Amino acid sequence: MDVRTLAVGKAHLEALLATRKMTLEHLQDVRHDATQVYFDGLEHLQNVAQYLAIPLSEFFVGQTQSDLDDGVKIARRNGGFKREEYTYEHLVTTNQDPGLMALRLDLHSDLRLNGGHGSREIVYVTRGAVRVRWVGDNDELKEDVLNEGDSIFILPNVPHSFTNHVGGAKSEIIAINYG
Amino acid sequence: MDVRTLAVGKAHLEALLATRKMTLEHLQDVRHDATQVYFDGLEHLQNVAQYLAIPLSEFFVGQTQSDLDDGVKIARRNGGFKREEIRGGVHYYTYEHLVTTNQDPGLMALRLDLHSDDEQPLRLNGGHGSREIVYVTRGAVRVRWVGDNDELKEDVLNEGDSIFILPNVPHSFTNHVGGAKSEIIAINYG
Amino acid sequence: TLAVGKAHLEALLATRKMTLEHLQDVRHDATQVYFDGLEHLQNVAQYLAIPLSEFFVGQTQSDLDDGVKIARRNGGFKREEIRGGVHYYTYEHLVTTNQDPGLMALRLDLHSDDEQPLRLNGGHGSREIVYVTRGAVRVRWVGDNDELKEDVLNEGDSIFILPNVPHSFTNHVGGAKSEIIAINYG
Amino acid sequence: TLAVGKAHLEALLATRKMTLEHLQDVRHDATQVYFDGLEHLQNVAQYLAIPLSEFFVGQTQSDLDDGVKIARRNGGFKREEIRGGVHYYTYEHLVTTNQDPGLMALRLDLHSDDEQPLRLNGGHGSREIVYVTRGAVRVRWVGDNDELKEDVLNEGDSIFILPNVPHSFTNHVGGAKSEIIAINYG
Ligand SMILES: C[C@H](O)CP(=O)(O)O
Ligand SMILES: C[C@H](O)CP(=O)(O)O
Ligand SMILES: [Fe+3]
Ligand SMILES: [Fe+3]
Ligand SMILES: [Fe+3]
Ligand SMILES: [Fe+3]
Repeated sequence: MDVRTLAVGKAHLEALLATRKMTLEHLQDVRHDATQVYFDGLEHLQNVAQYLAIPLSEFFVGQTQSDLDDGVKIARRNGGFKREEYTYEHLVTTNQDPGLMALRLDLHSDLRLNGGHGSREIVYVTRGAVRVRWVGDNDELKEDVLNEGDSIFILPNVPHSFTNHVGGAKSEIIAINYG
Repeated sequence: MDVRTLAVGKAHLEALLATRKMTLEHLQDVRHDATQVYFDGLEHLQNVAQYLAIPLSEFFVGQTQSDLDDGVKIARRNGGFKREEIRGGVHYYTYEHLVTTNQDPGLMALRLDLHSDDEQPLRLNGGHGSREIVYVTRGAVRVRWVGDNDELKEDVLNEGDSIFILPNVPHSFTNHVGGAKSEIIAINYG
Repeated sequence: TLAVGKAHLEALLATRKMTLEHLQDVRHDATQVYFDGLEHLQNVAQYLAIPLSEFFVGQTQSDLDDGVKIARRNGGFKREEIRGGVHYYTYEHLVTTNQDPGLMALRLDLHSDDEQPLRLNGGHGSREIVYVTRGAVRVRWVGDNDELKEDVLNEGDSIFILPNVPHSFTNHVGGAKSEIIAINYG
Repeated sequence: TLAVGKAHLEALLATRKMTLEHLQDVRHDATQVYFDGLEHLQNVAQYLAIPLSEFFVGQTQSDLDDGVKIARRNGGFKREEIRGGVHYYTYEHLVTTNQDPGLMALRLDLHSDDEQPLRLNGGHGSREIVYVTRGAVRVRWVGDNDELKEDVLNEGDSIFILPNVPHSFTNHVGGAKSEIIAINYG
């Protein structure tokens, strides 16, 4: 089977139209049914976005089906994505907050700073002793040590690095990027 | 041409991927260019959205190109959308769009002629999410709205007067005089 | 003596997983919690690690009457504006409300024109939309690469202005004095 | 005497197209504008039609040092939680900062289990993610159509919780006491 068409939730499209004081009838020739409005591919949708002066993104907001189960989502140790770089392991991830990236890390250690990022970040040390380095004010390098149970908050776009303090003793941290 | 095909900005996709600590290579089955990544149709994209655990919408957030020219956009009288509004078989308003822009879709600026008055039945709306400010450019305007404890309230606005309306407060503007047709400007936003 | 809405303070406390009892040195009543002035409140803001501002968000009493507020022509603030000794505008407030301090709605008479020197502003954080109610308006603004641009707006025409774009409205004709509405917001 | 940052006040004034001069009876210096206590400030808030909160937004001083803040085990607030008359949790604050009051990071010991009665909370505005650092955790929550649901989380498992979803974490094994990390935010 094959579909030539793009589907958009009708209720949603109508609601967008009403923000511009319009109704379906003010669109072109579009077929609709009881739940869906159909387009001849992306380019057709873009034109309609231009006409309504609304970013394309808006036409899908809400239209992906929640990955939750009864208001909640659960992940398991090793159940998701996992990779060597650090050893990164995804914790629970959800389409109900794409801005949220929760990680577990093993540190393999010893300088390789990142470039900072748009997310705020909080890190908690679950095991061992962690060397943290970051670029402070006036681009001066700073450092400190975090022990099991200690935590740190990091402002957006502050460059940073976590390594083992001891060397050989391999530590574990949790990192939550969000907002 | 290929109407099925879906394009997604590469830089954006890459950035999304790096939020999940991935790269394009982890999507084995996609063509890309220098600027674009392409998908075989919607179903392909949905699968990828699942895999990355991100709503389909995310792939386009930010990607729309500004309709401004040098930080500004200009509209002309009658240059845009325009329409009559009839509520219960009562001709109520003529809506005219003022400037509209994709840089603030939440902004709806209107010019209105009023056609109804006290001889017609009342046709409130159901309020709306937007805040609203209205200015009277011409004539004398009857404004009615549902206040506290669902009690109906009313007042009259004259040329140069103005009113702010909290979200979801139901309201109606009509001519005070009846026959004398008034004009207002309405700005919905936020 | 400082009063803070109890429901609000409690709600803030619960964000830090606390309750009133964890502030040992405060009297409360059914609706209000009381402090020994600002300095006492600042210490508590420190303790909760919350900006002082938060303790008042929502607490100013609405200036609306039944979900609405009304202003009258000439009823509010009004003022002349003179830039470099050039009479440029007459600003008149339209309705203003503490339920959206970010909203500044104005009516303006234009006094300047092309015979006067140009007096741009520095742009501003607010988005702005302008509608011409009367006459013909010369609009100038700094575009991309800091290049000056210009156009003319007639009765009924409108314009949207991105934040921090510097701009100026003047009469196109000179002597013929125009009127516009300007809405700054968000 | 109340102090308000001059630059901030000026900026607020310019949103209403005003300047300091338009304030009846205020002293200023180079950095500060001064009021005769809160009531004076409230009147000015009325005059400008701006909530009182606005006069402090931004004005709390950052608790960060070089873009970062660090907390230590037991270094901050800590407390027992008793619901009905069942010892349920030991809350410990992790790093907290006035640069994101919406962020509440916690470490918890669990004391209750299936022999105790169930003590759900009422959900909350924050999103929440929880990670199990130690033991085995019984998690119960109110799902769709108000139906109670349950599952078990083991060391290293995690869970996301939508706003205002009511929930409870207890020990799966009575007596074996588990530990979790909870991050409320946004
Ligand atoms: C002037 C009114 O607010 C227009 P409506 O919101 O009823 O579409
Ligand atoms: C309508 C104009 O934008 C007024 P200004 O911003 O120059 O105060
Ligand atoms: Fe990181
Ligand atoms: Fe309206
Ligand atoms: Fe302006
Ligand atoms: Fe909770």
